[PDB]
Amino acid sequence: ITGTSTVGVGRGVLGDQKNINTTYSTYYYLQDNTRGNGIFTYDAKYRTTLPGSLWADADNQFFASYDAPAVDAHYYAGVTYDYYKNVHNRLSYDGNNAAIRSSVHYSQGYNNAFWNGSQMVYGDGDGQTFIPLSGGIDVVAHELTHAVTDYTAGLIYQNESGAINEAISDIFGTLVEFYANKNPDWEIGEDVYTPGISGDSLRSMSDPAKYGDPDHYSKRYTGTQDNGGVHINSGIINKAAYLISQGGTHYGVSVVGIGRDKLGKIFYRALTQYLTPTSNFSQLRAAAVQSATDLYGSTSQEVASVKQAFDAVGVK
Ligand SMILES: CC[C@H](C)CNC(=O)[C@H](CC(C)C)NP(=O)(O)CNC(=O)OCc1ccccc1
Ligand SMILES: [Ca+2]
Ligand SMILES: [Ca+2]
Ligand SMILES: [Ca+2]
Ligand SMILES: [Ca+2]
Ligand SMILES: [Zn+2]
Repeated sequence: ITGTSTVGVGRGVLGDQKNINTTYSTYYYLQDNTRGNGIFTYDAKYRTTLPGSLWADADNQFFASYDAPAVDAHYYAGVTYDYYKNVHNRLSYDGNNAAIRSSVHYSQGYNNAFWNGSQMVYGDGDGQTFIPLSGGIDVVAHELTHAVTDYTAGLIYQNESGAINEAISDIFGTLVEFYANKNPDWEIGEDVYTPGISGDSLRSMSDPAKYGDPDHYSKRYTGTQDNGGVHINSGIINKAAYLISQGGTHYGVSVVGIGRDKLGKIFYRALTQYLTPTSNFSQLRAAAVQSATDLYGSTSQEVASVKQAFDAVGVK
């Protein structure tokens, strides 16, 4: 909407206060004009029609319980935008400052979040498996990263390409979490998963097997559930990424860590220059090796570490 840029204040899902960029025209709207062609957050009002209505508020204060998922979807979309722009020189998900749209309060008791081809969508959870999912910065960045993937590599959402698609979202979700630097970790969704259970998470990148996800190609799922295991086999690539960054010895194979920033550069380049819609795990290894070669040189530690990590997870 046309209006003037304003700064509201509110509380997120976890009870933390933050400032949010809004737009004033009669109401204060969750419309951040400070980034690209805007970040827009919508109320789906417990229904499944999308996007719903652009979030309107009378006083620019967002401290109601109902406001919390909107505050976080809006704010964490901003952090994710900043990560891609500042770290990778990428302007929004399409590289041309496309407007970023999110809807919260999607459906009832909805234990998921997704990119629907055009926008991000967040359930509130059922209060048992999840609380409102936009409360996780890794979750928000995971969703926006699906848009990035769809505009770039275009990895088909099934089987190996789909597991790469998933891992890319977990990797960048995690790198954005580290970028914001509030309780960062290599776990996925810990801030919004299972409020009655401390210390767990939806997935682990550092040890995928702790939740039954494979950490080696020989343990990959080959059935038809979950689009051929896209949220399961992602563990193999998540583990490789974790090893590239942090190092470790895994099934007897030692990997020298090169740090998060270099992991991000290598995978961003692979995603945007080398991967295609049908890339499999072996082709991802080749893409990562070539990306590291471009960035650091064929004889570099970075290239050697990429090879070690994929060796460790059984991907040749
Ligand atoms: C394995 C269970 C979990 C909840 C699956 N969902 C997830 O891992 C994450 C959310 C996490 C980060 C909290 N959501 P996601 O974006 O991967 C859900 N994906 C999914 O809905 O795709 C299916 C889809 C939807 C719309 C258009 C085309 C395809
Ligand atoms: Ca208000
Ligand atoms: Ca965390
Ligand atoms: Ca996390
Ligand atoms: Ca929990
Ligand atoms: Zn996903």
